Amino acid sequence: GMILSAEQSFTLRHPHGQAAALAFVREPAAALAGVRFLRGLDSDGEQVWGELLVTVPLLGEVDLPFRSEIVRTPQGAELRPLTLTGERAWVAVSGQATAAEGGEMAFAFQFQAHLATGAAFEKMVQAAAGRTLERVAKALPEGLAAGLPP
Amino acid sequence: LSAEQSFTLRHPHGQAAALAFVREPAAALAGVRFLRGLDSDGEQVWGELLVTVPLLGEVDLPFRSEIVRTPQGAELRPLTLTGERAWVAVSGQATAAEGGEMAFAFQFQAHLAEGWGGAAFEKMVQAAAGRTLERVAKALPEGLAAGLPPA
Ligand SMILES: [Ca+2]
Ligand SMILES: [Ca+2]
Ligand SMILES: [Ca+2]
Repeated sequence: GMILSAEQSFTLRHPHGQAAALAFVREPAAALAGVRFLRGLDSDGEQVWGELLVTVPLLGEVDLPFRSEIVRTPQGAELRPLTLTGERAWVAVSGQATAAEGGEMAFAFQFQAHLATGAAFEKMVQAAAGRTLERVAKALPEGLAAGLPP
Repeated sequence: LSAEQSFTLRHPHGQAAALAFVREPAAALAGVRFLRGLDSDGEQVWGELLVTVPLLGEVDLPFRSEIVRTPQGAELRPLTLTGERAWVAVSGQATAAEGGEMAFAFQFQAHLAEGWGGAAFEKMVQAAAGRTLERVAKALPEGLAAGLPPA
């Protein structure tokens, strides 16, 4: 299950404190936008959406959309993925974030690729999809850190 | 990676109407299928064709064409899109003659962007794209006819 899913967890301190940390984690479209491998980030305050790019031979860059519900929690926020239609591949982006007193933030993100429904062809697509999920996951800390004041 | 279609249809309202019909994409292409997201600003027409492959499902290939008004009708002349992803060049020529007799010709070209994995991928993508081009080309007469009003 590690090919079509990725996981990333890390911490960052918000230098302006808990209130600033809470606000930061509660506006995901803006925070996620710093991750370059996420494209077309947008939000209406209730949900956030965008796309990941999977590069394959001949077709080139293939966009897989995602859309998640923004849930405000007592300690921060969560992203809960919405199920998209099955006619093309898509991604489920899940996340949990907390802000402690002093402004230290804890992040956990999970990505699941949902492919549409020979063996050689499937392995190539799955490999390309997996590389994309991992590239986004590994880039999350840098991306969120870019949205913090120095 | 190419598909062609040519055919004739009579516009029930005569020549002037046939000229007007072929010169306005919103009229001529109103009932055309397999061109998703079709839109136009009067200068260009654009949309996408869907190539279905396993696991990725429906992959959209965009096209954009310039509308050119001619003495007997109009043409679509394709614009070059980037190589970052597969795309389609949609060309077409239409003429309206005495009595409302219309002639159409359309041409489509799909522009695509090692090992067992790579050989399997190429085979499946070329075949799928070929099917997409033929499906849209073969349905064009039906689609154009669907845009025509009764006498
Ligand atoms: Ca993984
Ligand atoms: Ca990991
Ligand atoms: Ca697309």
